[PDB]
Amino acid sequence: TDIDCIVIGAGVVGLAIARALAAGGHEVLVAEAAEGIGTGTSSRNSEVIHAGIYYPADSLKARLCVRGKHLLYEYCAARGVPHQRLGKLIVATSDAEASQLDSIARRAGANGVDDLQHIDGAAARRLEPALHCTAALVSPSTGIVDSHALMLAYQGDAESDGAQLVFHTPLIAGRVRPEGGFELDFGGAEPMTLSCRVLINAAGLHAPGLARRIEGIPRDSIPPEYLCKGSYFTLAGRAPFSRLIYPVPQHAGLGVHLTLDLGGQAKFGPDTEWIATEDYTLDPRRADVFYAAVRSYWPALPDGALAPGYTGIRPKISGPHEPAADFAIAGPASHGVAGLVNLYGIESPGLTASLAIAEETLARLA
Amino acid sequence: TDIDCIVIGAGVVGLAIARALAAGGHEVLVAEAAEGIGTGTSSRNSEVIHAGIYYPADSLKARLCVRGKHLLYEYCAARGVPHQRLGKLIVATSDAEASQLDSIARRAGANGVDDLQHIDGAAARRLEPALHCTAALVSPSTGIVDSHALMLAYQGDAESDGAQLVFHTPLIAGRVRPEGGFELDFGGAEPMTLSCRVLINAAGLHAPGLARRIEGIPRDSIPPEYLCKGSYFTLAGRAPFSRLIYPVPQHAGLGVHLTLDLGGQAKFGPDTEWIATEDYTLDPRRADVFYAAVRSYWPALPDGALAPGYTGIRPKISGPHEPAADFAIAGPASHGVAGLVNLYGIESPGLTASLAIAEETLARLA
Ligand SMILES: Cc1cc2nc3c(=O)[nH]c(=O)nc-3n(C[C@H](O)[C@H](O)[C@H](O)COP(=O)(O)OP(=O)(O)OC[C@H]3O[C@@H](n4cnc5c(N)ncnc54)[C@H](O)[C@@H]3O)c2cc1C
Ligand SMILES: Cc1cc2nc3c(=O)[nH]c(=O)nc-3n(C[C@H](O)[C@H](O)[C@H](O)COP(=O)(O)OP(=O)(O)OC[C@H]3O[C@@H](n4cnc5c(N)ncnc54)[C@H](O)[C@@H]3O)c2cc1C
Repeated sequence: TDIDCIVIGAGVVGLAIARALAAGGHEVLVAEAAEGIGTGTSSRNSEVIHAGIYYPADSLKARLCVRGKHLLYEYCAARGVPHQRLGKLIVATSDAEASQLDSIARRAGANGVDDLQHIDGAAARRLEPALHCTAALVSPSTGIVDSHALMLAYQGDAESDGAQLVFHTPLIAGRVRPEGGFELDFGGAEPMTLSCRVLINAAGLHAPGLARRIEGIPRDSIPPEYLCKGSYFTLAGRAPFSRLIYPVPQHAGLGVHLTLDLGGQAKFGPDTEWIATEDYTLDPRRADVFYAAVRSYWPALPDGALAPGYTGIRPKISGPHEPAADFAIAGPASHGVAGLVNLYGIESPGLTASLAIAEETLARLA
Repeated sequence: TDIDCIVIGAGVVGLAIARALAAGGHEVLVAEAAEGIGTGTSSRNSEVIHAGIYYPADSLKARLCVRGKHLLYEYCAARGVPHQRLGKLIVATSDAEASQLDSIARRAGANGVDDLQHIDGAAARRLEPALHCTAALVSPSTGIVDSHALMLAYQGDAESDGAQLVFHTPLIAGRVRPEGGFELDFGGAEPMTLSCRVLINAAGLHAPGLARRIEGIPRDSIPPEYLCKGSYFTLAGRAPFSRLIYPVPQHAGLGVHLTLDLGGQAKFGPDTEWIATEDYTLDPRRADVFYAAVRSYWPALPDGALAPGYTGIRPKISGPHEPAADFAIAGPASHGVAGLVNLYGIESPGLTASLAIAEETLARLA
């Protein structure tokens, strides 16, 4: 018999969607190619709860980041998911950069982020004794979250509403059925075929390629699949700052974020590296260029202190010389396929936006 | 513009093409994402020089395997590339399988493979004392090759004719210029954009995805990109057979090949496992089902003797329930794009066919 809804991918976004579908009374099967939940791009990010500052007005990134932030802070408090509203400084390290702050704060305001504080460098140093900057914007609503815990929590909720998750179960090929619904061929060690009424393609890095593997999805609707890797490095011995530090959006060349984990340890990154294949191997040498970038706002960074961290890969749907694409949530109104939502290019701030992306997917599926 | 011919991929097929274009007088640049040559599917295969036996009549696999074999044996002998014409038995392990051998031999003959010997089980045992079968076909032209040495030889040839190879240089995005030629965005330590007159996409597992990242290549022309992994297990010590041993194609369930390397060690596999992502991790549990399959023809396979080997992934352009697609060699006559050849689905016997694939690529380019 048909399963009602199949969600492909058990990342944070796939799980938020499964959770929403199951809460709506639908039978849900989540198929994940990996051996567990949240091993993918949901385990290789900064884990920052973003405020919604610099996304373009009315973009999905802007709307879903701000809505998602509110839903997520409430969810974390309600469910006891570890998180901290520790705040962030966007720091200007030259007079030219300091001049950029006013417009950045106005963009945030227009997105519904109305708590930014514009302060001078001396004020910023009062807040953060180790910090060297010309001026800053304080973003008090920016936080951090344990994304693994968040994933498990979404999973728990969905299961409580009858969802079933099946691991090491890769979707290989599918077809839109003439009569409606989908027929799906799964691979791995135990290949099998299942059919369903609703299909959610939340496959992340692989969503566009996977859509191309489903007969009946228009090929002109599917974006190209690019990969933009990011590497993080860690700092042993407890952090020099109590808030996240971000250079200005338009900072020239490499902008190194200083972020914090829940245990209080600082990490640096991610950088940007366009690559041809899905390769998570950490190149420790990529830290070399971090030093001068970080020392612009934290000159006390010691030599050799940037220890190997980890990598992630962003799902890109536009190329290295194009302006960044918005999130793509493609439902029947754009591709013409009843019962299908493809999600493409859910890079940052996808974790922050996750519960809002779930809302929007259901809205579009309708 | 910058560059006459650019070849994407330094696997055995990309190198054969680069060698042919350079020999034809073209300035050639080969761009490879990895650090050296042949680190892709060209490093994870059986290394068998196939005879041309079972491929569909008039297919590219049939024609290029047979032509390729003759060119390859000549090349190896002329240049000193290590190889062995060891021969192969196709073995029937039941009365029903034995009844299939005549039609297999007829197919081979139609493909231009005229040297198969149809013999009984006793005769087969005289050749291979450890074999248990009802009947067999001997394929004396089947062999094995040192594929790394082969690729180094191809590279040397191309370089002798002016070719340049650049590594850690992934092609990220590109576009077809309306006036002809291509503009290509490369990553790596120093990202750069280059233009060229001729573009050969020999990107293997990623060829279809890469084609989709080149604006101007008709999207309907580009097949889906599937991945079909295969696992191998090795046998420590003395090999039981002096020829390769293949069960008949229509063998029920898993057919396990027994092949030999140039050092005389036996290995078993590969199996078939359709997967979602490029993961080469060997799962030792996959050997469990090999035992019964191998024992159909080598019942003396000892308990526990299947040691972890390695895996490879086949580039597929048709799905698990479709007939195996032919090699894809997609020039201007098919997609309309001047100076472009895309190679897709170059799985086995692509190593054997490599020099013939290069011939066909140049023919189709022109
Ligand atoms: C370096 C980096 C830093 C980031 N930092 C932040 C941040 O600080 N704050 C923030 O809000 N966001 C951040 N993000 C974004 C956030 O990490 C992602 O938006 C989020 O994890 C995406 O989750 P997802 O479910 O869409 O994708 P994924 O976690 O990638 O899940 C997709 C799943 O699909 C599975 N899959 C793929 N193909 C198949 C198939 N054929 N069959 C079955 N399963 C399949 C995969 O195994 C995977 O588990 C960052 C992203 C990156 C890359
Ligand atoms: C398990 C297995 C066993 C096999 N056994 C046999 C056999 O016994 N006999 C036989 O004849 N054939 C066999 N084959 C087939 C043979 O291995 C292949 O046909 C051959 O290796 C393919 O070579 P290639 O150059 O097309 O691909 P590859 O070797 O995969 O080369 C593609 C190259 O492109 C590069 N690349 C990808 N994307 C980019 C990018 N965007 N930019 C720059 N570079 C990029 C990759 O890094 C890679 O090096 C086997 C195949 C498999 C999977």
